[PDB]
Formats: sequence, C-alpha cells, structure tokens
Amino acid sequence: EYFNIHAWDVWHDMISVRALTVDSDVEIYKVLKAMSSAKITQATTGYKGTQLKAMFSLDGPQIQNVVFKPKRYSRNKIILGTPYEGYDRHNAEIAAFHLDRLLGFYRAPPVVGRYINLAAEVLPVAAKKLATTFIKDKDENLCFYGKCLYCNRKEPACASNVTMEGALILWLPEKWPVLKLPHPWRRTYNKKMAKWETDSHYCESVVIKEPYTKGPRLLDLIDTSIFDFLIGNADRHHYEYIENENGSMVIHLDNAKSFGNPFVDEKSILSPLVQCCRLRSSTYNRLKIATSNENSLSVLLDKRLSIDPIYPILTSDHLLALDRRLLLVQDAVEKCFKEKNKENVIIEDHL
Amino acid sequence: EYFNIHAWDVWHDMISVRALTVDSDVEIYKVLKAMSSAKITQATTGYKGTQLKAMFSLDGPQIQNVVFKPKRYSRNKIILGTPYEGYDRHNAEIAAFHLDRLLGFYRAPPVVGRYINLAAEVLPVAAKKLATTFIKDKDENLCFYGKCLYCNRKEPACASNVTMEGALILWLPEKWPVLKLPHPWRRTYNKKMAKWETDSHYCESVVIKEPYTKGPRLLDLIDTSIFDFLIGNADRHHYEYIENENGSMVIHLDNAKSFGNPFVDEKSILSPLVQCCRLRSSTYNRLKIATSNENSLSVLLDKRLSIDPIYPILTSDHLLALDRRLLLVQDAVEKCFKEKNKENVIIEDHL
Ligand SMILES: *[C@@H]1O[C@H](CO)[C@@H](O)[C@H](O)[C@H]1NC(C)=O
Ligand SMILES: *[C@@H]1O[C@H](CO)[C@@H](O)[C@H](O)[C@H]1NC(C)=O
Ligand SMILES: *[C@@H]1O[C@H](CO)[C@@H](O)[C@H](O)[C@H]1NC(C)=O
Ligand SMILES: *[C@@H]1O[C@H](CO)[C@@H](O)[C@H](O)[C@H]1NC(C)=O
Repeated sequence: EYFNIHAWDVWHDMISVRALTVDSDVEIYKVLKAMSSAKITQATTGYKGTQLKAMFSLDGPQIQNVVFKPKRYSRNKIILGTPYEGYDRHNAEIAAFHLDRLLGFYRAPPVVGRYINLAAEVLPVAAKKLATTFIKDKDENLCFYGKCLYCNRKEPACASNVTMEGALILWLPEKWPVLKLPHPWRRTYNKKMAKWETDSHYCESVVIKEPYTKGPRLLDLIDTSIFDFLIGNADRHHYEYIENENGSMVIHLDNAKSFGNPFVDEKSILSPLVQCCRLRSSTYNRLKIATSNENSLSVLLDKRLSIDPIYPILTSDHLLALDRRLLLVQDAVEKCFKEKNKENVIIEDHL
Repeated sequence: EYFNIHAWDVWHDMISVRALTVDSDVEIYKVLKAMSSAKITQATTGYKGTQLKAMFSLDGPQIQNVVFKPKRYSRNKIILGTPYEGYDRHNAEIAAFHLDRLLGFYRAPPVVGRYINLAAEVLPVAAKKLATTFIKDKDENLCFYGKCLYCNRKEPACASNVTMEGALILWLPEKWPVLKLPHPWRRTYNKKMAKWETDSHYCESVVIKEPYTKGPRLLDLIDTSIFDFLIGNADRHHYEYIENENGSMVIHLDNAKSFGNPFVDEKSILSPLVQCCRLRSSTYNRLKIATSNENSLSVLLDKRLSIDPIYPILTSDHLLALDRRLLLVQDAVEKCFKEKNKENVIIEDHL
C-alpha cells in the first residue's frame, strides 16, 4: 500500500520546542482516532504519586504509551472545600486539551475519551501489579484500586459492569524529556500563607533570579496562569517544561484537577498576570479575538468537544463559567494597562 | 465512528490564493493515497488541446475529477529537436509536483502515478467519445488515441497488455477558477525570433502595461521561470493564475513538457530573471538553503519521489541535471547582483 503515515509518527514529528500540537485538524484527528481505537497490548500501574491511574501500551509498528485516567465522578459532581480537593477528573483533561488548542497555546498533549472493556482489553494483558488490585463493588461492577501512595481498597475506580470510561493522554516521546521546577506562585498546602499572598510586589522578587530574568519562562507561566484560571486548576504547584538548543516551553501537562466548581472563579490563580502585569503579545491578540468573536469561547469549545467519543464532556455551567472568566482575564489585563500603560504591559517576544 | 475527514475535503480546504498545497505531509499523503486507490466512475476525452489525455471521475462522497496523462516514452528517452518537442511526459508531472513542494512554491496541484487496468476500470465507464478511440497495436496491446487536435490512430498511447501506466492530476475545485494570459516571454513557434530574444531591455517594456506594473504577477513569472528552467519546461507560452479578493498567483499547472533531455540546459527559459533582475526575497532564501544543504536538491527530491507507486520517476541523469541547473540559477542571480546591486534585485514583497 502507498502513501502511509502511522499516527504515532504523526505525533512524534509534530512536536517542536514551542508547540506540542499543530493547527491541522487532519493531523490531530488522525492521532485521536488512533488513540481511540488502537489495541491495548500492555496495561500496568505504578507505586509513585497520589492519583489512581494506569498506563496502557497501544499497538502499532512501534508501541505508543498512554496514561489512562479513569472516570471517578458523575458529570455533575461539585468539588468544593480546598481549591485542590479530590481525584483527577478524566473529562477535565479532555476539555483542557481542546481548550489549549482553541486558545492557540498548543502546549497540551493529545487526550481522547474512551470506553475500556476491562475484561476483554485490560485483564488479558495486565501486569501483576495492576491485576492484583482488581475487585468487585457491592453491585458486582468490576473495579481496580491500584497501587500508589493514597491508593486503597476502599477507594477503587469502578466500571459500569465491565466498561470503564476514562481519558487517554499520549506520552511525550523520549526525544522530548520533561523537566520540573517549583512554581513561584505555588500554594503552601497548610494553614500558613505563601509569600505571594502577603507580598504584593512579589513579582519584583521573582524576576531577580534565573530563569525568570531573561528568556520566555515568566511569560509562559503567565500564559499558563490564564489557562489554569479559565479551567479552575489551582494546583500547578510544580510546572514542567521541554527544552532544547532553540529554547524552552512550559507545557500544559496533567490538567485534570480542574472543572471542579462552576460557581466560583479563583482569581488567585491569575496572580502571575495580576502581580507581574506582563503579557505576551501573541497571547493578548488571541484573547481579544476570542472576546470579539460572535461565538463565545464556550460555544466554540463545545463544538470541538462534540467529536470526543464520551461526549458530553462538561455540563453547561462549566461552559458558561469559561465565558465569565474570559471577561475577568480581560479586566485584569486592562488594570495592568491602567497602572503601567499598554506598551509596558504587552511584551512582543515573537512567541 | 469518529474523527473522519474525507480526502477530497482536505483538498478543497487546503487551497488559498497564495498556496495550492501545504507543508503538511500528512494532509498531502492523505490526498495522494486517495488518488492512488479511488474507484474510477467515469472516463472521457476532449477535442480541445494539443495533447492526448483522458479525464477520470474518482468516487467519493463528492466526485473528484483528475486529468490522466498516459506514459508515452521510456524513462531514458532523450528528446531532441525544439526545446518544446514531443508528447507530455507523465513522469515529469509527478517530478514537477514534488519539486514544487520541495522548493516551497506550493503552486502545483497534487499528482500521483498509477497503473490503470484499462479493461476493468476504464472501458466499462468510458464515454463514447473516448471508447471509440480504443484500438490494439501490432502486439495486441490495448491502446487509445483520443480526439485532440494532433490525436490520431497512428500515434496511440499503449498499455502493457491492458495495464497502462500514467499520472493523475487533480482538478482545482470550482471555487478556484483559472484565468489564462499569454506569457510575455513566450516563444514564436516558428523560426522568427521573439522580441525578448532581440531586445535586451525588454523587461523595461513589460513593466509599463498591466498586470506587470504592480502586485505579484511579475515576481510570480520570475519564480516560475526558475521552476521551469530546473525541469526543462520551455513550453509555458500561456500562463494560468487563480485570483480572489486577497490577490492572485500564477500556478504550476501542466508541467509535463519537461525532463525531455538531461544533458541540455535551455537558459532562455530563465529570461524573465536574467532580463528583469528582480527576485522575490522568500524565493532567494529558499534557493540559498537548497544549495547549502548537505544533501543536494536531487537527493532530497528523489526521497519524496520514492513514495510514488510508479517509482523510479526520473533517471539519475535528470536528477543530476536538477543540481547542475540550480547552480546555473545561482550564477544568473549573482550576475544580477553584480550589475544592479543585491538590494535592488531582492524584493521583499512578503510573499
Ligand atoms: C453485564 O452484566 C450482565 C449481567 O447483568 C451480563 O449478561 C453481560 O454480559 C455484562 N456485559 C459485559 C460487557 O460484561
Ligand atoms: C532548531 O532550529 C533549527 C532551525 O529551524 C533547526 O535546524 C534545528 O533542527 C532545531 N533543533 C533541533 C534539535 O531540531
Ligand atoms: C496478457 O497479455 C498477453 C499478451 O502479451 C496475453 O497472451 C495473455 O493471455 C494476457 N494474460 C492475462 C492474464 O491477462
Ligand atoms: C481572504 O479572502 C477570503 C476570501 O477570498 C476571505 O474569506 C478572508 O476573510 C480573507 N482573509 C482575511 C484575513 O480577511
């Protein structure tokens, strides 16, 4: 046969240091379709971390690994309490991935929803580490509770009979190693307050040490703080970035502790933008196109979400919260304009 | 089923007024693969034109028409006579299309090689106009001779038994009508000499009438004269262009009267560049990258031709003629710099 390109090669070749994904729907739909239908050849789970998940190896000329995040809540679950509470939301990863493309960031790895038949697809290729955590619930649904720091028998992820809904997230290829640093605006995760909550010229302190003095890092974190605020992710306490000879970029990896509460907008997430009053020019241009379109951000987002196999992805309240929070980002940007003047707020760094 | 895009929609959506094709191999291979395998639902031929060809309707949700150019020569045929002598070369269309992408022009419609079973695929859907020109040759191969101006029974295109090799070229969609004008540097097609062969300030005369006074038309013809010079196409006496509200572009349509002789370089093809000494900046930049790559233009071109079903497409002598002619282009440009200074020859028109 002729003119064949395999989806896993499409994924490996589309990454550059300033873009994980591309505008082409043909290329992305090609990758999502393969993630959606590829045979699972191995399945396991790990001891590190606090969240229950699995790792699937998908078939192909070369094997492609994905993270599998199971459904843990109904679509109408409300996550209150602490801004960080609870299990990762599989539908939030899907929504965040498409919103990252819609806003032109292109910094999130592909995510697809999928209904996994645990009996037919997982058990016949499961590692012992995963298989030994399968149990049944009170209604004889098939479940597993995994291994991880907080994983235990009383908190399983349960299928509906044997069919488990979840999200698949592509591994980045080995050519693109990921580095992790603490976020200057991370929270304390106790009762004390962080420095940025008490200090208000805190950005002046950040820009003094590297890597925030020169280069794209601080504008990336401001981009990502806008993205995290719109989805309600208050828990990027450590950020991750790729890097080569041509630069670096903070990536939107693991966005699942989001879309937990459609009734509150956590403006503290916007602290990098509000305190620094710097904004990358290309980001600003796309934000004003988004507010001046005749279709709101959420109308455009749900059109993209309607292609995913497990759609509906978000309830209408989260969609309207997006549009409300986009206006709040515009307001924060304008306040930076008032108090430092536009031509000192908008930075054209050609990214 | 999920994430489906049909190839004919990929073709219709990728065209803009300054690019018929795109850099994405995924999108282009998707279209080429469909051309390679699509069922032929209709076949005909016309009275207009000078060259024997057919028109095929390919199946799909919508019908997609292609021009079919049959093989007429061996790969190693040396075509002597006038610079424009002979039949259309089917393999030249394939090579010219991939070179158009390799050089970054993106002005050529997709072309694929294909082996056509005339008995099974063409005859049962052939219109009478085409069917009545089918004959057998002295070795009982199935052939057809068409109804064009020079088409006649003594000059048929013949298959091997019933399998006919040829090239398929996509029609532009109806949304992109093509307009034709005489080329200011066209030949006389007699033994008289054309005005540009006698005068040496001829370009000065061209730029005074429209559409050569302003806009992209003249730099397009200089681009296309470089492209035609590399492939040996001395027969673009009329050029064709697309146009809408955002501009216009001369397209590389019908490139088959090329690669006729790998040992002769007809420098008269470069007359628009040599006489005008203007060169679009982006074209110059890509030409300089092509000469400084560690892999020659012909090595990179043959790697792309190796995916086509009827490969080998060009003999190594035509591949090396490409590299030879690229240096001759550089010489002509450097001569323009010496006699008008570089910054009056390189025009940055942002195209
Ligand atoms: C679901 O459970 C029923 C029994 O209620 C069984 O008949 C059926 O085969 C199960 N379906 C799957 C996909 O396991
Ligand atoms: C960095 O950019 C240059 C220029 O586009 C490119 O040639 C090079 O391959 C890039 N770096 C890597 C590691 O690919
Ligand atoms: C193909 O053509 C040859 C003539 O060269 C003929 O003898 C033969 O029977 C044909 N065979 C098939 C399988 O079409
Ligand atoms: C380019 O022209 C097309 C119509 O030919 C139009 O739809 C489009 O809006 C134009 N581009 C821009 C950026 O306005």
